[PDB]
Amino acid sequence: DPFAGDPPRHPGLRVNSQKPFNAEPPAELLAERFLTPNELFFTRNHLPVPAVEPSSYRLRVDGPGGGTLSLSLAELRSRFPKHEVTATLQCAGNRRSEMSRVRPVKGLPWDIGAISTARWGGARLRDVLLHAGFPEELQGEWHVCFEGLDADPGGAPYGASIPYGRALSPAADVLLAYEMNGTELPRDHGFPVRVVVPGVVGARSVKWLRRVAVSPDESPSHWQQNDNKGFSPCVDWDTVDYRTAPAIQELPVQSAVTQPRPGAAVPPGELTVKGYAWSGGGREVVRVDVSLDGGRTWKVARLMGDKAPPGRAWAWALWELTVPVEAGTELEIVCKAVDSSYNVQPDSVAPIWNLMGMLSTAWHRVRVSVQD
Amino acid sequence: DPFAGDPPRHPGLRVNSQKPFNAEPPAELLAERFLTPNELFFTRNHLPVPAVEPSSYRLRVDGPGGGTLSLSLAELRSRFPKHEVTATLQCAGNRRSEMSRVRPVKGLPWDIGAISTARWGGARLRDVLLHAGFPEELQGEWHVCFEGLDADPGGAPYGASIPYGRALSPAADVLLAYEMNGTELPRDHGFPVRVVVPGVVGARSVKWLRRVAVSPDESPSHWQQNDNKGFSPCVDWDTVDYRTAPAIQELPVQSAVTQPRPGAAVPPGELTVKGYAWSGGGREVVRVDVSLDGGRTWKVARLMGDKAPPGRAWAWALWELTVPVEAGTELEIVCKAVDSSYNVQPDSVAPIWNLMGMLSTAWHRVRVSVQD
Ligand SMILES: Nc1nc2c(c(=O)[nH]1)N[C@H]1C(S)=C(S)[C@@H](COP(=O)(O)O)O[C@H]1N2
Ligand SMILES: Nc1nc2c(c(=O)[nH]1)N[C@H]1C(S)=C(S)[C@@H](COP(=O)(O)O)O[C@H]1N2
Ligand SMILES: [Mo]
Ligand SMILES: [Mo]
Repeated sequence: DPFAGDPPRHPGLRVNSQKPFNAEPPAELLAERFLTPNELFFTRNHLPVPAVEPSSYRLRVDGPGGGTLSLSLAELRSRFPKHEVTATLQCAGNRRSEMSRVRPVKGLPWDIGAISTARWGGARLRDVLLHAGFPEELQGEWHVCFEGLDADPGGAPYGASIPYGRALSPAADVLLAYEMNGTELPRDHGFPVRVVVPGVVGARSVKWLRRVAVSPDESPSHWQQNDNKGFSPCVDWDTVDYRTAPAIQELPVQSAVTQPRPGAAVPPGELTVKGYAWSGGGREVVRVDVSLDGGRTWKVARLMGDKAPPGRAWAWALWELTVPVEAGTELEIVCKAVDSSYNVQPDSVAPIWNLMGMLSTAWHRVRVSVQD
Repeated sequence: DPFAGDPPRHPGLRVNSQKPFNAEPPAELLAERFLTPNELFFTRNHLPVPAVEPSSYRLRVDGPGGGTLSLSLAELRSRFPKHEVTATLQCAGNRRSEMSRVRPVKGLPWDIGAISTARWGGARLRDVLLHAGFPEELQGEWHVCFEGLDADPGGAPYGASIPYGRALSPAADVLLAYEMNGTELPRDHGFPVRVVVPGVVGARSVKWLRRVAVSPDESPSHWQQNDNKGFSPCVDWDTVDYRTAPAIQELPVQSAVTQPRPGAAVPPGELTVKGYAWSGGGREVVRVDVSLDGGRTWKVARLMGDKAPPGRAWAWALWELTVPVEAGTELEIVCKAVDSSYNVQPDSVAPIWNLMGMLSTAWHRVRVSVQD
């Protein structure tokens, strides 16, 4: 069994796949803390988890001339000033299950918890590349490609890329992270080194990093080429053409209700509605609207968070709103978020439906009853 | 009459205000050309148009130490390398009239044409500020404030600001423009000098520029403070608090149908649907979906445009789709656009309603009949 060496996990996780391991925290714990504890942080693995001996580990970085820089874990820790970045990772397939209700889709059936937040610590990717000898700026459209130590039966490693400009930008905060919430990277989260790409879909934050290569082209890996792309609702498997859509990098504005849960019976008087909101590209959440009547009338929620510099809001906003609720009524609780570019979420999931269940950001709706 | 000196305009414009002058091109000409001719480019004036004598004109630029740099038009032309940028300007109030159909709103009742595109030419704002002596980077959150030569009865000039980082960024393409579509700036469009801020709401592109000042604060002008801000649909004039919402800078993804027009009767056989799509922040339009049945089923439109570098898609995409249409049927033609961060447009206008009629980006719907 290729998975026998996989690490043990917290028992309260909502697992949608055991082998490879894919799981989200319970929604009732998801937004309980601003920083998601390491044991609860959602896990998305395509493959078996690498078993890495710390001392013999080497990160490979190709130089401008095609030579190779080889970095140990100790060197990565000591040569580069540690930078700490609080960033939310959200999977492209977050809230996929909601799309399946329109029409069955391909992919892991995530509920609202394919998203978590951590304080990451590591070397700036910028500094590692400048140390390798690369300039601040390359002419034309270049990419930094990453390969993981995890590989399929045939030997093809997990791979993804980001634009070179994001990799080199001080403000973009791209890390080669060896620390997560103040402790070393857990195995499930990329021990000993992962890329963290703030404001960008989880897919690009390559775990168990073995190689960094600068290329005039995007990662040729099938996960970069044939996955994590958004198509029109008319597109089906007979007509899909991966060349017609860009690889997801930045994600659009997103929010979900974490409290209460669908189908719950709540006591009369007062109810505290809670959830999360986030947007990609370092765009801050500037408002969250909350409705109890299916989106007919709205109230403005209270936002909790780090006030980050403009364009660098990498972490989610947690939100809450206390409302009066009357015994014997039915409520449909809805939330929608607005970001710093005033992007908004769409009303319904059908018009954003797609065959791969990606980019599920229509308003989250939670129907509950108020008991007598 | 304070407006007696205003310039004459093209007679086919859809004027919503004569004094001050505010008008959009007819929708049937709006997307006819990629570059909107100067005579048709939508015009938004708060005040009378300044009469500027070219030779005595001086642009005032405050230095880091509080001194003043004074630049003539000839100096602006000769001292700084001319840069050309093709950029779409869209007013915050574009498509405001559609919001009024939910509930009356305050503001000029724009239809879909408070948007136009031009090739702008001028000095980079970056170069002008570096020449004034400013560094590449100031610590903290700084702003570049602009004042126009147009002033209200009391003497308060039109004013707006942008973040300092955008002003200094080579990639952001902020111009002090003295040329528009290859000719000098028309009076209605800011003669002799306007700011053009690509990817950002029209409000910040200050016309008839008299002063550029670097400040630790946003523009204190009432147009920056008490206007062009997006609020929750629950907010009314008794409860509005301008401190609770950010000044609009980047705009969200937008699209409209320009052909055919609402209420038209079209011949059977084939119909070519056309329109525009655009998104702020240099985010490219990556797809436009078009429906004929009120948004139940969709087809992918053809996109026409400049393929710009990533993050620098300042110009709109024009789009078209040819479909079969059957005699004696009714169609509701709908378009929605998707940008490079996969932001999308929302289904309906009610949930994005606001008291000032801002940020109207719900799907544009055009009902027509197919004749026999
Ligand atoms: N090497 C490697 N890196 C990877 C993956 C993987 O399978 N292998 N999964 C990616 C995807 S699709 C997501 S959503 C995130 C999930 O990160 P987490 O498990 O730390 O939440 O890791 C990304 N990095
Ligand atoms: N000086 C000055 N600049 C200004 C304005 C103004 O009234 N005065 N209007 C602003 C607004 S709200 C918009 S939408 C754009 C419109 O530019 P246009 O008239 O060239 O289309 O100009 C901006 N710049
Ligand atoms: Mo993912
Ligand atoms: Mo405007």
